[PDB]
Amino acid sequence: SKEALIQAIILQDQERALARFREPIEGIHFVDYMVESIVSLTHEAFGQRALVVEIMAEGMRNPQVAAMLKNKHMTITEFVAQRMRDAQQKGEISPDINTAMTSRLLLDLTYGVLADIEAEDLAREASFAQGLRAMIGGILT
Amino acid sequence: PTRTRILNAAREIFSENGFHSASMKAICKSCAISPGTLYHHFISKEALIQAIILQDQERALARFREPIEGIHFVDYMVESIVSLTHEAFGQRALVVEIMAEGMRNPQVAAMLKNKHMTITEFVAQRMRDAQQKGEISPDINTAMTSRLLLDLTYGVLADIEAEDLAREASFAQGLRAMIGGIL
Ligand SMILES: O=C(O)[C@H]1O[C@@H](Oc2ccc([N+](=O)[O-])cc2)[C@H](O)[C@@H](O)[C@@H]1O
Ligand SMILES: O=C(O)[C@H]1O[C@@H](Oc2ccc([N+](=O)[O-])cc2)[C@H](O)[C@@H](O)[C@@H]1O
Repeated sequence: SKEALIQAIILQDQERALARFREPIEGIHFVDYMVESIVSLTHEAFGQRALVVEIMAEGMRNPQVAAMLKNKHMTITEFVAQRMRDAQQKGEISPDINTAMTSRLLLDLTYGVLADIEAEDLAREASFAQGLRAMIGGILT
Repeated sequence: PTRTRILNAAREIFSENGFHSASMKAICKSCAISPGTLYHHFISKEALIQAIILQDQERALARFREPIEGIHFVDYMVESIVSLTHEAFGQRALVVEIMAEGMRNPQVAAMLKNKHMTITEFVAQRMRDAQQKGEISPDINTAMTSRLLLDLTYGVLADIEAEDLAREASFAQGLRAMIGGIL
């Protein structure tokens, strides 16, 4: 079945995301870390990014795939929120933010950048990382 | 009109099955025409996608063609994203399927390049209108800022659970913090 193959690809895509956030972030401001995490998406293999978006499109017309993506996005956002709480205790970001919602909106900005066909060209401009820095630092402070 | 009935049937078949699995044959049966009538209006599946992209582009341009008055520009952008989470879900699914097809089809990638450029040009014009009114910082790169705002919009558009997230007050407040941060 097609759903079984998609589920295996989702776990592999999820694993690349978990590698960014599974460990405590030492010696790096969380705003600087989130900026580099989203900017580095533009340099991953394009066919790998295209496969993520193809599965995202399938999930919007396939309830079984939508359930797999709900689990994938839940898993990623819980780890991002944990690193967010670490930054709050270290005094790096505001202790008043809604970490669950903030992680979800950061993940949506992530997939919006991931799906941009011209993201690699935009990343060559200095205003690309600065604009992301202003968006990311804005919601975290 | 026959061209509209074709597009409506194509939007239904494309959204439910995707670009690859959709057939021109099934589109013909949906609106009760022959393949020759369909070919006369749209010669290929890519020609259909081109017309659908223009329909979606016009919905975006409908939000930014006229000047924004009575509401702050930051809140207008946030309201536009919030309202998008309430649109027909099959319509959102088609936008993402076209974006997915554009990453594997250079014909569609060229169409999306024109659509996204046209949208950011209108958003940037409203950005300059907001700069003259003192609502936005005057020192922003309007071109890059518009594209990043469009990417955040498509990320929310592609979130299957976006309408559930919109039920909470922290959703719009988080968007205001993001959009207010870059502007
Ligand atoms: O989930 C995914 O499919 C993608 O996640 C990416 O890592 C993340 C970066 C930032 C955020 N965020 O700002 O939320 C979440 C995850 C991987 O680099 C990518 O290879 C993978 O395809
Ligand atoms: O482009 C598109 O396909 C979609 O655009 C949406 O309108 C926008 C809203 C906010 C922003 N923004 O904040 O950059 C840009 C455009 C339409 O409601 C939607 O029907 C259409 O499918």
